[PDB]
Amino acid sequence: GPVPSRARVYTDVNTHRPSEYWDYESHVVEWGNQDDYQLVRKLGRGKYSEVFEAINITNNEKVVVKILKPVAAAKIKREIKILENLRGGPNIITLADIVKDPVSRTPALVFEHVNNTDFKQLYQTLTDYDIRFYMYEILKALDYCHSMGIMHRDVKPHNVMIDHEHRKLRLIDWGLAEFYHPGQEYNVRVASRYFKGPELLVDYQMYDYSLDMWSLGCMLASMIFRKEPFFHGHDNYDQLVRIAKVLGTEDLYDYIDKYNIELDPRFNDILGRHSRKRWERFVHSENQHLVSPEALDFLDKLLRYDHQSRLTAREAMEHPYFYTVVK
Ligand SMILES: COc1[nH]c2ccc(F)cc2c1C(=O)OCC1CCN(CCNS(=O)(=O)c2ccccc2)CC1
Repeated sequence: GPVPSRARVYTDVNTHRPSEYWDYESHVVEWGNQDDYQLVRKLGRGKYSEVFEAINITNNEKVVVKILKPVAAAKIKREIKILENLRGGPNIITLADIVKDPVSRTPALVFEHVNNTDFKQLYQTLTDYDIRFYMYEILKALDYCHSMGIMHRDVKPHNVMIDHEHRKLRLIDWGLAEFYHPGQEYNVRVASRYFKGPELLVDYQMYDYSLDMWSLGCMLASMIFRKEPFFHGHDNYDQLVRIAKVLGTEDLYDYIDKYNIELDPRFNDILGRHSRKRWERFVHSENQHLVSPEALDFLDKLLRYDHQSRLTAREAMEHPYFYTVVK
């Protein structure tokens, strides 16, 4: 069967924590008062929740209310525990309250407001400097949550809120986040299609924090090459083919061999044989100002099939690509 894997960093953070830290099912929710909030407008509705711009009538501050759909109400204690554990961390959204919705009784999470847009609205219009700057800010959030024993598992541009005017960023939507426990097999149906790492696509369950680093690499490729999304798969199988057309098939097969991964027989008739491509192939006159040897070297060290071979968030922060960012 599959060869086991463990994170190369922050491996045992949860083993040394009291059970209260990671045993979310044991957590007692000290519920707040639904009447303290006034809903202004619907910011959007996904398949798992509804988000609203709101006002806390007890202190007159603008908040954001996220009401969980009956389906996604099951692991509310997990999201609460993770949000409470990470509260005050750099670039992490701050959970202000947890209330029950009045008409549906489903839990509603209350967050501090973020004044400007979604990162997907901005990330295709940024300068080279701003790409570097905002990548570094995301890395601060990822290193913090990984250091706290938590994998985000849904890193994507829609989950990064950017206040471009104040040059501030928040990583949001911790609904898929999970505690890392070495040796645990996790559900591979996490992250959005275009940001899923190859470990999810080949059904390798013993993944770790490095999944978020693949997703961040997809975001970086999209930004520096002005190609959204960078890996445009039609479904989860074609997603792996899109990746293999760039990274090649030799390294994919070396990866499945290393971990004794059983490849779905449907991949034999669609993967084919592909050459490991040079990142300069995606460089054109309209994006050349966003590309540098440092950007390509950094991207190359994120987008690796082998999850153990990717840069960690702290190693990524050390990369020369960020030397030009004021710290
Ligand atoms: C006193 O004023 C309020 N205070 C709140 C505090 C939290 C909150 F969730 C809603 C309110 C709230 C209010 O006006 O709520 C009105 C609606 C807001 C939406 N809910 C839930 C809708 N049903 S649902 O199944 O929970 C759902 C459907 C679709 C997406 C996500 C969840 C029904 C009542």
